[PDB]
Amino acid sequence: SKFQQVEQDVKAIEVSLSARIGVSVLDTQNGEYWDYNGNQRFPLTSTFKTIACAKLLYDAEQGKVNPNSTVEIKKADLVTYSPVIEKQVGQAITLDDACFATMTTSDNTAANIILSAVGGPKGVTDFLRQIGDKETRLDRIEPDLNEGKLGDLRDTTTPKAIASTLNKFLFGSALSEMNQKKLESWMVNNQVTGNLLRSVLPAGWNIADKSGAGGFGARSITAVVWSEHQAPIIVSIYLAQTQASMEERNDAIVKIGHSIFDVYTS
Repeated sequence: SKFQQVEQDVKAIEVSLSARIGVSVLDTQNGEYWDYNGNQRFPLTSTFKTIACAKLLYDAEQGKVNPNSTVEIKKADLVTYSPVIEKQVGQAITLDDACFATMTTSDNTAANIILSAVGGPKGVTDFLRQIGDKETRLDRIEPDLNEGKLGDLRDTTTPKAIASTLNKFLFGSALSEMNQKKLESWMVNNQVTGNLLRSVLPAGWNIADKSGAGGFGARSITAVVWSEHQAPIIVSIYLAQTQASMEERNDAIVKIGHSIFDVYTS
């Protein structure tokens, strides 16, 4: 009953937005976990970016690639919504800076640059299987991976799978302490999620997050929140196949986030 209010809020949104919605909350401080449709499939959309950049750091540690190596930006590589890369045509960008761009602004060309350096969708999926994520899969690059059609298994995850994977990336030991901090900082420095969980974050708390939006109303956020008195809590919220406006989907995330935070501030 601890998450009773959260469950009620999710059920109300499910009805009002006639949507498929799933949530997973993992509390690393006491091993507690809760979910609603946590095993259901939803489109990753931009939430996959965190995994691709985690792989860049992991591959760098193994010596498979140099994160400081540069990649030439050609006008033909540009895809929809690439604020950082669109200003660097004809120039070279380091893989590390491409990850900074895609993690903090969600720049899509930057994400494709990272994917090309870490083995594409296939390399990313293989990496996920190695860390123990049996569900999440990446199959296409930007912009096609955002299609979000019902029943399509391509580019999907479950709320529980991605929350677990983020827990492992940031707090397990697959990545070095230095790289965990680097990945976490990229998420903390996200500039495009001010209207989601950040807008209801409790005073004194911290947050590292990455959100996404896509076809058929897909909307999501994967976040890690903590404070001086609360160890990391991983929150995964996904909506799919809804006609709801972006404002209504943001409203759903803010209401659910608020209730989740109340579980831990009350």
